[PDB]
Amino acid sequence: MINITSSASQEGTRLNLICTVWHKKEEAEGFVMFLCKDRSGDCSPETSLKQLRLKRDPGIDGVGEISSQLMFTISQVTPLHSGTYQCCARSQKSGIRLQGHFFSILFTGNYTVTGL
Repeated sequence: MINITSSASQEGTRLNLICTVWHKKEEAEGFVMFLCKDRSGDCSPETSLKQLRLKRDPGIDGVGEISSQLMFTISQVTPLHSGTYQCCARSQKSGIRLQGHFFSILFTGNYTVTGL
């Protein structure tokens, strides 16, 4: 794990929040990715909106040669989704964390995404 990048895509009423861990090709294993909303210092898999440990066989979505992806999908954005989000990842064995930058969704009955 070197670093985590954050992105977003949308179509119709649906918004996808995307976290991407970049890593060496031989260091694809042994970390969990997760996305947290409005935590103050306790972002973990247990406090996350979504977590994922990816198995690296062919035919599985999110599996890259030097990257791994987590996608959290909001089918319809409501006021519940307004707030500040962060992508994180954690390796079990070595203890290391990586954090992404903070970004925000603001419900306005439309929405803006900022900080990406």
